[PDB]
Amino acid sequence: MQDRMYQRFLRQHVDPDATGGNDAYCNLMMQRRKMTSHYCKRFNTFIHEDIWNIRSICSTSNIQCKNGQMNCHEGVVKVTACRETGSSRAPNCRYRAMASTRRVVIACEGNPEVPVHFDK
Repeated sequence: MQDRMYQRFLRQHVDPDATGGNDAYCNLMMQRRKMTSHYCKRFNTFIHEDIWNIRSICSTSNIQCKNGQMNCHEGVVKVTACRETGSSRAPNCRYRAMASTRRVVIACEGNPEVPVHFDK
């Protein structure tokens, strides 16, 4: 289940291919990665880095998670932040994109340590 969570993370948060994001990117991606299937997910972040580029953050120095756990790691990546427009209803969900290179923090579990949870 360490792994199955890792898969869930990849699905929900990783698109290496996409460069940056516009509004139509989100609309498409949120639907494709199965986050509008029933209800529109308020807010989601997509990381635009290669999968291995990311897993490498699990080998940067540890820091303390929001929840007090010590398995969090920080790094600087390109992302698209998808936030729900409000003028969206379900399941015809609609989003406003926000591209930026920014700091992120991810929990890493398992052996080897793989990313399983987005903290910030």
